[PDB]
Amino acid sequence: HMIDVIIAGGGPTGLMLAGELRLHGVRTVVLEKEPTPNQHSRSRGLHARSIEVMDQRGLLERFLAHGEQFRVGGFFAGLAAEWPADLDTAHSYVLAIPQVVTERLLTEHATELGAEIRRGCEVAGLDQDADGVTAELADGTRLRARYLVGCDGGRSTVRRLLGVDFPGEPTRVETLLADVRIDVPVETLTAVVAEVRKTQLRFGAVPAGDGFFRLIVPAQGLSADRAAPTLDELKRCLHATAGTDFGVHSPRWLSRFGDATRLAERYRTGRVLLAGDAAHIHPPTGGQGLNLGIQDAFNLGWKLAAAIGGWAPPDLLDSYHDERHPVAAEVLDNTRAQMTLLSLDPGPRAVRRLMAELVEFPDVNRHLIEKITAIAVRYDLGDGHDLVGRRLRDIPLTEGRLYERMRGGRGLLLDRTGRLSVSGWSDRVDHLADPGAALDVPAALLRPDGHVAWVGEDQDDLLAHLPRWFGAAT
Amino acid sequence: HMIDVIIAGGGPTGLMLAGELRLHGVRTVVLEKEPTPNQHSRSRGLHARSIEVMDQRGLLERFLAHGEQFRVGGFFAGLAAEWPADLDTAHSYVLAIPQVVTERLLTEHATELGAEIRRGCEVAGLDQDADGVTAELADGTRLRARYLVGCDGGRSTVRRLLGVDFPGEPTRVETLLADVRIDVPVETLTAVVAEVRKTQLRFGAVPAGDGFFRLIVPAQGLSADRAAPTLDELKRCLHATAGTDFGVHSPRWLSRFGDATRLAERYRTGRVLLAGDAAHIHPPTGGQGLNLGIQDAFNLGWKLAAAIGGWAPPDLLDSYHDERHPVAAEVLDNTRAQMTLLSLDPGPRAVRRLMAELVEFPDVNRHLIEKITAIAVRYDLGDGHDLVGRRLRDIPLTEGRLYERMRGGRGLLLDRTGRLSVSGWSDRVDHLADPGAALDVPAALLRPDGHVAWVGEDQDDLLAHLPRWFGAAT
Ligand SMILES: Cc1cc2nc3c(=O)[nH]c(=O)nc-3n(C[C@H](O)[C@H](O)[C@H](O)COP(=O)(O)OP(=O)(O)OC[C@H]3O[C@@H](n4cnc5c(N)ncnc54)[C@H](O)[C@@H]3O)c2cc1C
Ligand SMILES: Cc1cc2nc3c(=O)[nH]c(=O)nc-3n(C[C@H](O)[C@H](O)[C@H](O)COP(=O)(O)OP(=O)(O)OC[C@H]3O[C@@H](n4cnc5c(N)ncnc54)[C@H](O)[C@@H]3O)c2cc1C
Repeated sequence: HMIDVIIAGGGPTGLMLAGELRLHGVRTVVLEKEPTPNQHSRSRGLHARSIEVMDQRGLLERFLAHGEQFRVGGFFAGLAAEWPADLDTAHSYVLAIPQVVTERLLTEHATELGAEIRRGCEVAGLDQDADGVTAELADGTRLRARYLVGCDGGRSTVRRLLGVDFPGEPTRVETLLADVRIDVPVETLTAVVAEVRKTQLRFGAVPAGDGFFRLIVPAQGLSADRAAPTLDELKRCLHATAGTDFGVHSPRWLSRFGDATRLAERYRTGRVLLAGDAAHIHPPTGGQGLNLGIQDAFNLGWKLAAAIGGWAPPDLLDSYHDERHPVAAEVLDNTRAQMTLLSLDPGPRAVRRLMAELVEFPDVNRHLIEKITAIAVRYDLGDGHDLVGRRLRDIPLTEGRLYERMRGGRGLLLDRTGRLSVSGWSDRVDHLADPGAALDVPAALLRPDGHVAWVGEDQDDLLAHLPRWFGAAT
Repeated sequence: HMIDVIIAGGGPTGLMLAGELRLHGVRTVVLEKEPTPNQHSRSRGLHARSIEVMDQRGLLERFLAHGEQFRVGGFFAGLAAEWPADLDTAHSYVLAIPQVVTERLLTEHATELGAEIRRGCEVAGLDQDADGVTAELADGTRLRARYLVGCDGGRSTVRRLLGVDFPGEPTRVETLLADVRIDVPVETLTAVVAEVRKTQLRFGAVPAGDGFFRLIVPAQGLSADRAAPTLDELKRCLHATAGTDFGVHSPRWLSRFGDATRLAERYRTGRVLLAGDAAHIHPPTGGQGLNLGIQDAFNLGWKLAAAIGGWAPPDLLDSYHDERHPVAAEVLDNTRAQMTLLSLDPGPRAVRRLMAELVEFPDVNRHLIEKITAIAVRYDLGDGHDLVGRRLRDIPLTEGRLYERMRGGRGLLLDRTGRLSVSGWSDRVDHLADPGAALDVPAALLRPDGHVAWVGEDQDDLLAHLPRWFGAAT
């Protein structure tokens, strides 16, 4: 019938959201401005919680088929350190996979599930009322739906049109990124990079396989125009930072970015929501935007589908803002911390030497990696038990593993007591009755995003907790 | 006969040095510029390694009689945190004692041991040759000795006259200190301080008992003259930082200081040495200068006495620079780290929030406190064994404790094997033959400063190690 949800923007956030909505029959149209997929790959991989999320939906096998697992140092502000031996996840690794391939994989999955991706379609305006949202496209055509989600990136058109304030710290430091060929061998390049880095940690060089290299080099001041830089400006900035320009020539990508950290004041404005870079910006350098955007979509999907299905309780959609807005605030702040630790100044450099001492302690190294990989996220769901609000890691069952049972994106009561029941909610919550499950609690109610809503062994207590995330008994 | 050592400056460094030299019969003259002891107290106490040092020389009882032990939070960059439960010392506390009382106690001890303190005597010039040093005093009188130690503070006359370069980071931030009366009650003062501190961590207020308060408040810019500030400038800086000047009036101390960190390039220039603030400056805010200066004197004393006694091996005096110059470098750097963690800027403030998370880990809290209390100092004495180069904490003996045997300031072989011997060195090294001593090594050779020179059980190995710190067998 009518479109249920329109998603502005077909990046990883919107695509992951499209997939989550299609698990529940939601008619979903992604409006993506560009007529062909973008080929400039941003992130080089995925962290554990994103890896876990893919596995909960059955996508990890294809992700591992298109990537390489590794466990090396340096993921927090570039501080080299052994991989934490006791990270609290069954997916304790980093998945090296270009974001272009991540976007392809999410596009194929969204399409195979029946999301309608429309390329060449730019949202230019919106008009919402009590029953839905009309998106106005740049060619004058109009689309109606029940909800509209702005997943349209850091310069979100939806955010601007809503007037949602974007407070934070403005850009004070700019950085250039170029994918260019060089007139010197690779060995010369990497030797100079290793040397410059001892002074200037913001400089970096990563080969792509085809003789192109990705160069990251500080800009000279801020720019008046905030536009893309020219090859000559790249040479100016390379000369100042490294002494040589390595004969950079024939760019295939020239870009600029700032260290601004901004956070949308409201993730929800009536029937219109924001997710991903549309809801928060922060530097690509030490940022986590790809993971953060995917996990915004993972938080919002089942809740918005519940709204469409008619069973969402009255505060459910608002729990999206209430849970994900604090998470982004902490990512933004921790990324500011990391940028400082990369600074040239003698003060920050002294702090960096201290941090290097501290990361030799396993519980520091574990603390920093669990933070940035997002496995440590805890929503405040108002209970004392430590598990409540955290995502439950994958655990062995009698046969199989917990994440194998989550592919429908529904709720899950993991019950070892042999006694509890979610009858009245079975259409929304499965009953995983397995006393051999390797979890040292009597039972735990898991929301569709894997976050623990409740731990206990009393049926009446279980019943009192169900309506909050799963609505009324039917 | 002739003066053996002249000490320029009668601060805690020079006084502690005077005491260490008098343990060995060294004729010692302290030339102190001021005619009467200074009554402005700087440090408010002593940290564990300084406490340990006093106990090794039998002074702890009088220090504890004039001070209060406490174990609270906040000693590293003001980060509140429980006292580390497993600090690796028998003296695991902080000793609150005004530095004026510390200076009195060290003066009485130096005098009771026969050091000659001469007040009103300002070193103005020096002339050294192959056999000694002549100090020229500001009134034209001249004094000859074998060695001269500049313990004359951060603007050392001896350092300047030697031409020893003082490299480091210059002052970029100034701070005011005032001991003043206020026109508001104490409760009003502390409430405003608690509030301002949430923004500006460099602000502080500490009562003295007599209705005077010590105020620490950022200066406005740098000063052209670098002189003492006026009451009006204090009001200007208080108004800018806290909104009110609390009716400050009738100062009894007005002062300014900068955050410069400088380190003398050579602790020794022929027969002239530097110790304490004469060899290194760094901010009083997060600094450790009182402890650091006392422990410089503790390193130099027995070595300089060995030179006077005629048995010092050829490199012994140079080991003073080689051991204490790296220690000061790390104190200076760690103090820069702490100053950054107190900064107003959003970057440093983000790093501070991270550090607050990390200090909740016991091994972080222990690491930071053991660093600043100096118990973690390890000289590179070229051995693999972890104890070698570290000071040995106080340990129970069969009866009594190790530090009770160190009051002569001589070497000590702690021997549990029942077999070793320092015969040939007995005048310089005592033999503590106690198999019940609570140390899980066969034996350890301790230098007169308590630092472990050697761990083993083989007599021939013990013999090969003695000459390095104790000279030739007699
Ligand atoms: C150089 C670089 C390196 C990075 N490295 C990492 C990393 O290592 N780890 C990490 O976690 N993150 C990293 N990131 C961040 C990550 O790339 C972004 O956070 C991620 O792309 C966010 O996805 P998104 O779907 O929210 O938004 P985007 O990918 O920006 O996509 C939004 C989509 O909206 C479309 N669009 C825009 N306006 C409209 C409109 N009006 N109508 C319709 N469609 C519209 C755009 O065409 C685009 O396809 C990096 C980013 C960069 C630039
Ligand atoms: C406000 C403040 C707070 C501090 N708080 C702490 C703290 O909490 N913890 C800590 O560890 N440290 C602290 N310190 C640092 C500590 O006070 C100094 O490091 C300590 O005084 C160093 O002692 P010193 O003997 O080397 O030098 P100084 O105490 O400076 O003494 C040198 C002496 O030389 C004399 N003199 C100078 N020139 C001559 C000359 N030409 N001839 C003869 N005599 C001369 C001076 O009169 C003086 O008595 C603080 C310092 C200040 C100012």
